[PDB]
Amino acid sequence: STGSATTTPIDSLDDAYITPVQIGTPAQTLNLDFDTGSSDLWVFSSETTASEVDGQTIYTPSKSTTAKLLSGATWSISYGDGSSSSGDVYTDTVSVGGLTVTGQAVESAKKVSSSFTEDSTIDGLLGLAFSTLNTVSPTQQKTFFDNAKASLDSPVFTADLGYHAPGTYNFGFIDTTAYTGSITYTAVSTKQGFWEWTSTGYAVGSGTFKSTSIDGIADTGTTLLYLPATVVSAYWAQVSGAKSSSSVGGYVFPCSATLPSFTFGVGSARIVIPGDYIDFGPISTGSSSCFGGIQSSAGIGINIFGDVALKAAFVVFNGATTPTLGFASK
Repeated sequence: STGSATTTPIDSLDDAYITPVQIGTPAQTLNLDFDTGSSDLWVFSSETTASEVDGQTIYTPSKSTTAKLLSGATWSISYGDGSSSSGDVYTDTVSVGGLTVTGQAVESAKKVSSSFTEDSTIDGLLGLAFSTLNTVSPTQQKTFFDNAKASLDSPVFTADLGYHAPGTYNFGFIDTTAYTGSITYTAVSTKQGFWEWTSTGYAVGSGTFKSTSIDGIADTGTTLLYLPATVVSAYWAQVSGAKSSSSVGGYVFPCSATLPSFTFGVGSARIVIPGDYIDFGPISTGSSSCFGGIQSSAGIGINIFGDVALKAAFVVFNGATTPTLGFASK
């Protein structure tokens, strides 16, 4: 089997991407944030504290003839950005782009933190990291990909995120028309539960490539590119007037600037992030100070190849017995 679904930016900055997911019988379609940095499929629901729902579409398990309470199971998750959610668990039928999993754990939120409430466009998350990170207790549950894998034509999924435009998540096949050149594959460590890999270096604009190992994670659920302070300083030094602002919480730059590109290495291959991908717009409405899309990972504890990086590539998440990651230009 295979599946193919369009993923759409939630706003004009590409702050996140939503993908429609069918849950239950009859189908209830929710727009979920596909997150290769976590491993829970959770949704706003009829069980969510009413004051914490503000415009989201909810899953109502009582209206699904295939929903079953997973007795005794609870979940609770906290994300890198400080947000969180928790609740109980159903199993139900879940379909993405024509690919169906029966008996998928659907984690129903009883509580969500303010940032989730405040974002009316995201109805929940669909985790695509390794199932070892799944938070369901006392019996850990599998991700949608893990459940689908054996049925897929090939045990892979691909992320093709757009810049200021829709893109695609495919399951079970590689669309050879969706990228240019070849796909370069690189080793993955699953020891921390992430799609963790090592970039071979970077360049800023038309500058020379610096060969240096940068361990980090491929994370579709993180907006920005978080890299070591040395790398980030070298980038922003090429932008007149750019500075790190403790009050804003990262590097800012004059909105009048033209930003240089940023290149990262995948083996001997190179992925180029155009400068415009690095512009996240005014820090507050009407400001002429703009927020940068490349930020320091210092104090995160890990480098993160988030959407800013991934959207410059066609990315293969290869879930073979020994997982690997592939990157192509597009």
